[PDB]
Amino acid sequence: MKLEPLLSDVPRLLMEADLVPVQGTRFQPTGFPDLGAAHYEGPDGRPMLLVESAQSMANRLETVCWDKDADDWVVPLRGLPVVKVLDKAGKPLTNSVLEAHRLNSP
RNA sequence: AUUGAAGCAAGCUGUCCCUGAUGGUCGUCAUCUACCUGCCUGGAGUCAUCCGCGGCAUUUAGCCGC
Repeated sequence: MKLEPLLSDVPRLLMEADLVPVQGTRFQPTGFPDLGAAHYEGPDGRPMLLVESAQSMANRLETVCWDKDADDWVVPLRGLPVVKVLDKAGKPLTNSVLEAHRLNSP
């Protein structure tokens, strides 16, 4: 089975997903420290809001693949390279899949 | 302020080349709630013919439809 030939020369991949609140018609947006909800005026005048930052989206999208109790990848992803920290007593302190800076941490 | 030029400190030296961007989770709990009279008395009234004088007439030279 193959799919990469269709993307072997394309310059970029773009994907869009449309959501709805499951019940009711409200949601809680990100509470950024300096201003709370990040509202701004759109190019076409209309009010706009940023739900969350792409850095937080990345912190989530990396986490969905790590099984924190086992300290291992999900079964389909098991065996891929990862570096893991242990404390002086050998307990699993942290791993770079969950670290902030990804190989540049204290 | 003027006939015979203040209309007069007038000619006086500052140019083109440079990439400031890689990555940071602002997130969890909170009961706003209970009692109360709006209402009340007050005159808007009164008389004034839709007919058509249009059209024909530049018209008082003279009449005629719906």
